[PDB]
Amino acid sequence: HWGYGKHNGPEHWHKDFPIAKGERQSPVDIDTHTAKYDPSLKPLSVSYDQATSLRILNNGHAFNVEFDDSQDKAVLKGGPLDGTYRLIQFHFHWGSLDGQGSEHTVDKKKYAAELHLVHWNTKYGDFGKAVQQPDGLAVLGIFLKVGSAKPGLQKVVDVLDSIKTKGKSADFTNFDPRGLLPESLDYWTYPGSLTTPPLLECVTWIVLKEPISVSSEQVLKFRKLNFNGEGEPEELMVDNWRPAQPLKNRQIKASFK
Ligand SMILES: [Zn+2]
Repeated sequence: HWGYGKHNGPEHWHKDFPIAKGERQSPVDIDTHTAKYDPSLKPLSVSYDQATSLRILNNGHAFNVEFDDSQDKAVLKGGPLDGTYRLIQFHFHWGSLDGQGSEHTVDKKKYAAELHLVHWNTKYGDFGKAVQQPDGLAVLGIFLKVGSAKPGLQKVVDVLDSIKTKGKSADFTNFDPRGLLPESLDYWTYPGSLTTPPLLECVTWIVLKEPISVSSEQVLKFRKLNFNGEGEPEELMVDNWRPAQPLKNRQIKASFK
């Protein structure tokens, strides 16, 4: 029964998931004045030309857009990674107000929201096996600021009314995640964790430096979702972000000078 409230939010998660106080927790603050440029880092390869979305789902904590990951179709490679990671889903974290919502922060700056594109290492065969490995997942994180609309987001925005409450899902085919990417693939990278329970330390994080812009109208539609199920007291799905966790014995490495 974890969530984002007073009584079940991030500060409580350690009770059911003790790794919440582990050595490689996410998100973190990205200090741009101490992250070092790493010339050994490679350009990120994002190959989403054959990505096939299936469906969108409200899970009571965010919504997930899902992909058919049965074929080698939508993959992330290069960057800091060895081998090939397959896209399984994306989701967002966002705020009640534009001044908060991101999980990672940049010199303590909070963005209005953050997109996570989740990929599993094909060497482990499926997602469930991958999350048991320190190099099992690669998550591409992209900041959202409020300004111009993102045309490529509008298809997601316009299905949310059909998945208002926890447990509702809808068919969601042919969505192109390339429409959610900024121009630059410059990134920061570090080893960390899932940012929701079970908080497993299985993620190579790749956080893009350039945010995308979405409109106030687009974010407002996110904020009309509900954490609760149909026929339960209404609690708006807002502030579904975990705050920055201690960096501990990690370095954040920059792909760019
Ligand atoms: Zn996430």
